[PDB]
Amino acid sequence: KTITGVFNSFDSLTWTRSVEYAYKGPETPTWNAVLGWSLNSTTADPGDTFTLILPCVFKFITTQTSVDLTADGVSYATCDFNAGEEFTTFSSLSCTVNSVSVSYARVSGTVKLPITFNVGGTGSSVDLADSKCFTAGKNTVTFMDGDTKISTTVDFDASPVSPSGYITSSRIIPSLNKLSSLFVVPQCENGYTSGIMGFVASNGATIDCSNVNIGISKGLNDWNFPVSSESFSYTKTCTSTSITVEFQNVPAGYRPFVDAYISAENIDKYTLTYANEYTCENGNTVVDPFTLTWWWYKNSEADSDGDVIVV
Repeated sequence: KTITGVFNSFDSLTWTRSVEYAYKGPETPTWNAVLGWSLNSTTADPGDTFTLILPCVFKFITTQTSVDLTADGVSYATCDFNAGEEFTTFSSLSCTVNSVSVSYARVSGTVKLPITFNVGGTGSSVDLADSKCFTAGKNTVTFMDGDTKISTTVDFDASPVSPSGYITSSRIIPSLNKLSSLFVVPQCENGYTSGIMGFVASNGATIDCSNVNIGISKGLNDWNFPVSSESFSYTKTCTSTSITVEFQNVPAGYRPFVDAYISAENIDKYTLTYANEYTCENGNTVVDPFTLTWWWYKNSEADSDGDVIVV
């Protein structure tokens, strides 16, 4: 049978720092959620299942496929990780009650989940929905088990990057062994006449043309991600090494963006070179190409403004 209301509290949510990541954003590894659970042998039996919903959670920061609900060295349940990624706006746990050697009436305990939140990243339906999940500053993070809501408060730092310039982001999709990479054109307050956006992949990355998004967004959120995506006048070419989008008139208040899945040949680094051309209404063409090297980890030296770490 499927039972509900095993997870009964959200105890704490804290960020853990590492060599690579400095600013404490929702997508920044790693957030650790401590949750309270309780099981009653009269209402739950070995093999019964139960699920925890994690809205606005992109993935689990672990290579383990499961985590156990343990108390005093006894494993009372096993919960499989089900990352939302680009499939669903929420992540989940699919848990199963375990047979134990020590009979209990009621037992309670906690579990730690390593997670990163989703506040955008591409023009996909999932990322656009999740771009409205949180705002900079204080938020309430709510998980659900059946109809039971469990929640705690947290403070998310806004991105330190100015939204008015170009925006780049890359994020690993573990189940796919691909990454998504985004490029947002610099802001022209009153609209655009023309431009060229996109990136050329080199140094151990190819572009997956079957998973791309091209749209214009009505502004960006607190972490510089697109919040909407509408069609507009553009022509594009996508090859295994280059995605290039040439666009024409874009209305005021909109930001053109393009993202694609990337296949990396290793988990060391890949390089993207961005064309970055734009002409604001009434203005002159700006041509400002730049190159970034995206790293999966932190390399010994740190390292130029051109070296950035994926999330």
